[PDB]
Amino acid sequence: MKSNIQDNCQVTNPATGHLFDLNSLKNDSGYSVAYSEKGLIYIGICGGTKNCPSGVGVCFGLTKINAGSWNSQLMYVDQVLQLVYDDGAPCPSKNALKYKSVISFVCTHDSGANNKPVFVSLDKQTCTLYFSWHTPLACEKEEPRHH
Repeated sequence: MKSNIQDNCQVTNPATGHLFDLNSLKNDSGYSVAYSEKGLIYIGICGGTKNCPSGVGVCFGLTKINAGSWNSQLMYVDQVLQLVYDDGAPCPSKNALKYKSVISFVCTHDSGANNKPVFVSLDKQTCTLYFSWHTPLACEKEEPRHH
């Protein structure tokens, strides 16, 4: 029961047993997420990118702020795959936590894509970069218990 937070960038759905994988989104090409103010935030998914440092999962482009350090901690929570890139750079903005990125992987009916990581919200309470990621892999073609 409950999400399988494994460090191999995968999560097995406790409802179906369908293992989820974001390793397919691992490219050094890197990702970007236009930030609301005047920059974007680069993303790497459980792997190294050239657009963000290896060891850095998510990093702002503006002033190069690691918004969440490298993690492969994948979960399946609220029908959404979620990576919590925590313990990033120090956040002196509002609260004194560190930057953390929560990329919420939202099912998209596409075929094995990432589409685009979208910046949905920022949390100034726990300096948490909320990302909306529409990925087909977060979608289950696998039928659940009550289908």
